[PDB]
Amino acid sequence: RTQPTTGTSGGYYFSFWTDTPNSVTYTNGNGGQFSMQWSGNGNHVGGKGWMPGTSRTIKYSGSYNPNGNSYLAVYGWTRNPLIEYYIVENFGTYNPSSGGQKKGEVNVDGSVYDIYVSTRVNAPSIDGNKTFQQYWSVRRNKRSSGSVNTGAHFQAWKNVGLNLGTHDYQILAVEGYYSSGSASMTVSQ
Ligand SMILES: CO[C@@H]1OC[C@@H](O)[C@H](O)[C@H]1O
Repeated sequence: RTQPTTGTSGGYYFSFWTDTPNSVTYTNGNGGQFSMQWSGNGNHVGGKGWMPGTSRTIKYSGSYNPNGNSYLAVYGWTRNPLIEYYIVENFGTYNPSSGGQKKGEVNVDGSVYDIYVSTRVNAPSIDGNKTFQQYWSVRRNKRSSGSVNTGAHFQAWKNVGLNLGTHDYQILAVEGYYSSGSASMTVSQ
């Protein structure tokens, strides 16, 4: 019953979703810039990227400041099979991959990522209420700027048996869940 405000801005595809519009302010800037700012109640996920996504190298920079449940990550979806994937570059409080079965590890882009897999039952997705899997690559050394070899993560996932379907959208997402925080992030290739 909540569908995301999608579109184009600065030569990039953008997606911004929230169940509490008054708790969060999402703003598109020139180029690949976007700024999100939130506090209090609500679930907010916003960002800029590509549609569809692929095995590309995603450069990004800017400031990211969390206070509670929040993450800065390369975030996207695939179909057949339906899969939500994360390349968590940064996060606050709470490790978003908590409760995720660890499938392995991978060393890429100046750090080591832990690989997890979890399952969401009867949860909101790009195809509405469905049961789907989530792939996780969590960066041990958090950062707010750098580059992400998504293809490398996809390969490392494919090794441990976490295969993907045909890609939907692929954005640099800032997320906040019943917390406060703010980020000004510019994306690039
Ligand atoms: C948090 O998951 C959200 O759930 C609904 C989908 O429409 C959005 O794309 C996705 O971000």
